Amino acid sequence: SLRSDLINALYDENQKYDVCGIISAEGKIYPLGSDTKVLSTIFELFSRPIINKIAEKHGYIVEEPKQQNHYPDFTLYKPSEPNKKIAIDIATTYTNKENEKIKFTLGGYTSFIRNNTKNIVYPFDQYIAHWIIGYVYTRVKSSLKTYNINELNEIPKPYKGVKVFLQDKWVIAGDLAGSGNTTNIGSIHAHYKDFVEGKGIFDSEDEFLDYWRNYERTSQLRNDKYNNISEYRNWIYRGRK
Amino acid sequence: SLRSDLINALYDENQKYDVCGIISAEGKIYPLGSDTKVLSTIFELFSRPIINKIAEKHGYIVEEPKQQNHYPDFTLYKPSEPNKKIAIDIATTYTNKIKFTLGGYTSFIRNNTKNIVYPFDQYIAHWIIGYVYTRVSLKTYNINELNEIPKPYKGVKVFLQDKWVIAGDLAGSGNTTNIGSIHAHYKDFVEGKGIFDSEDEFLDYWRNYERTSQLRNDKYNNISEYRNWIYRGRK
DNA sequence: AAGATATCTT
DNA sequence: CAAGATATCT
Ligand SMILES: [Mn+2]
Ligand SMILES: [Mn+2]
Ligand SMILES: [Mn+2]
Ligand SMILES: [Mn+2]
Ligand SMILES: [Mn+2]
Ligand SMILES: [Mn+2]
Repeated sequence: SLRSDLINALYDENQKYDVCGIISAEGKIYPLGSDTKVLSTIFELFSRPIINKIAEKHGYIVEEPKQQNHYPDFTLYKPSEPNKKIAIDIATTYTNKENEKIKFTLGGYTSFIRNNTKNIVYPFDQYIAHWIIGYVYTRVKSSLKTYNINELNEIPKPYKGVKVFLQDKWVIAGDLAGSGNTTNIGSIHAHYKDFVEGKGIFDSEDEFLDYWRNYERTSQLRNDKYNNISEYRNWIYRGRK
Repeated sequence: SLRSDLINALYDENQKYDVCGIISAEGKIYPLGSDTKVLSTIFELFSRPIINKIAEKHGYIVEEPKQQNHYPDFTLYKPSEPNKKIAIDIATTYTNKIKFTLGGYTSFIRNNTKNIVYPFDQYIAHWIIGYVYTRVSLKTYNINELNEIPKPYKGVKVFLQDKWVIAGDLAGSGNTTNIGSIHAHYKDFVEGKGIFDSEDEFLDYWRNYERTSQLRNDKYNNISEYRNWIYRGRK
């Protein structure tokens, strides 16, 4: 499938290459900084041609948002089925020590999830799948000078334990918010193999959704409705009260 | 000065070089995506070597934060007087007049040590390196094809200016409460034709700006109403 | 104006 | 954790 091949290929590409800098037309290279955003940006640019290569080997077109603040990074679809779109987002986190537990921010829970068309490239109901390509690395100077193409193997790299997975968003979604004032779904908090294997907390994609479409924006209010999965099934069990 | 040399070095670098992709140690290059999370990341790293070089030429230690949501990008300071620190932040925006976002108005400026590398009272200057550009491929390239790689921008312009001089009176962001710069012409930022009469005024004004339009309306919404408020005894 | 896009600190 | 920081756009 498109899926087994995308992960095999991102997987393979990660094993074979190491981004070490950004380069200019003239050939001068500038090392990578350490802070998180440099790396999310980079893993994302890293994924892009791979995603496109596999997509067209299977015949799907790939459309990135033509506008900012719009989900998802990549919209895949066969013209044959415009209502079977596939959303692919990139999510990244770090580790201070290899193989420790991790969590990601999975996107807003108050735009397209509640409003079919807010901040999303196509209406929400035209997608049948929402995948997350997740990157995990261990955060790790000669990083402040520039280099030339002949010194590529000695440029210091801001990280080292890079791992990559591809999994359905509802599947690794957790029950606590991933951020506050920017209202993001939080993923589970767990080791890398738990993301690869699907050991999430929802029973289904409808439960993930119903949960996030009714979770209050603050602890205040979550006091009265529900604040985690157990309470939320108690509230459902009672009649949504 | 440290200032005029950094300014001249950044103009020069900007002029001579065009960032066009990220490169791997095996020699494979990935082109640049379009959204902004990308350009700000790239200009910031593009700025790194120049800042550490001009700083060293002047006797300053350069320092970045460990914790990632901590201002400023660069803290410059001579070892001998750790108490006169210089803050350098990078801010970017696109052109099709421009406005930038300039950082929070509720963290360190109101409470001396929040989200900041060194207590706010230890910095005696806050500079903004501003990058503006005009907003214009899914395969990979090799070192020989550098000039074939599409660039998501055209015509970058860089300026260096004190954060207070270019600060405006309208929030530059809502839920992330950012100070907004003036909304003007690039020349204006270079020439420093701001609206505050002093940095004392810019800081008192953002230290006391309210979060929502509602509350702001009972206090002030712009520099005019703020100068009225001062006249009423801050009430 | 307010709240989206990503993820980290406290 | 929950809340609010990092940048900057609609
Ligand atoms: Mn994207
Ligand atoms: Mn994304
Ligand atoms: Mn829209
Ligand atoms: Mn930085
Ligand atoms: Mn900054
Ligand atoms: Mn701190």
